[PDB]
Amino acid sequence: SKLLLLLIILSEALHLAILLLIKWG
Amino acid sequence: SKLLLLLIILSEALHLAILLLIKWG
Amino acid sequence: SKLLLLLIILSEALHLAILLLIKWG
Amino acid sequence: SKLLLLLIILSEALHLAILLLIKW
Amino acid sequence: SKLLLLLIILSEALHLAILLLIKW
Amino acid sequence: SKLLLLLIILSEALHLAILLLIKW
Amino acid sequence: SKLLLLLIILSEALHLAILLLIKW
Amino acid sequence: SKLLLLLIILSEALHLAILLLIKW
Ligand SMILES: [Zn+2]
Repeated sequence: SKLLLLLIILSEALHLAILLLIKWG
Repeated sequence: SKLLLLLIILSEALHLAILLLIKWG
Repeated sequence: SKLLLLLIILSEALHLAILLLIKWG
Repeated sequence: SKLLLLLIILSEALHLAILLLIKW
Repeated sequence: SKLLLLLIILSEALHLAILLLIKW
Repeated sequence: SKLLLLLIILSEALHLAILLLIKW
Repeated sequence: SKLLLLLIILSEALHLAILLLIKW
Repeated sequence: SKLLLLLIILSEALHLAILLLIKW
């Protein structure tokens, strides 16, 4: 119920960790 | 100012990581 | 066991993604 | 159970520290 | 005013450091 | 290259934090 | 054991964040 | 500026404080 807010934040981060990684790669 | 946006997430993540670490256990 | 098993997976993904983002970025 | 109150404070201070570090 | 907020939090840590250091 | 010393430490912070979320 | 590791990890994060904030 | 001036102290203070807590 609240934990998924942790995973949302990790997903949302991984997406943009990679999204950046296309501007580099 | 790209990965600052990325970093902020990691902070916000760690915020909940710890906040959930004090309540549960 | 539900989102907990999903959380470990997610996190490890992110560790790799960051470790990568170090190497290339 | 008291240490964590330190740690959570540091994290809280870390995001504020970068939240305005972006601005520059 | 956005900065002030940082120091205040930053201070709260110190006390929790020393108050934890004095205790044990 | 300056702001990459955060991410390493932040990535290592979070990982441990989450690793320890498991342990508890 | 690890609850120390974070603090150490987390200090040298906040340290650098703040250091960089001052320098820039 | 002076708030900035002040800020340098606190943080580095906190670093040493922590450094101690780590130490002992
Ligand atoms: Zn997305």
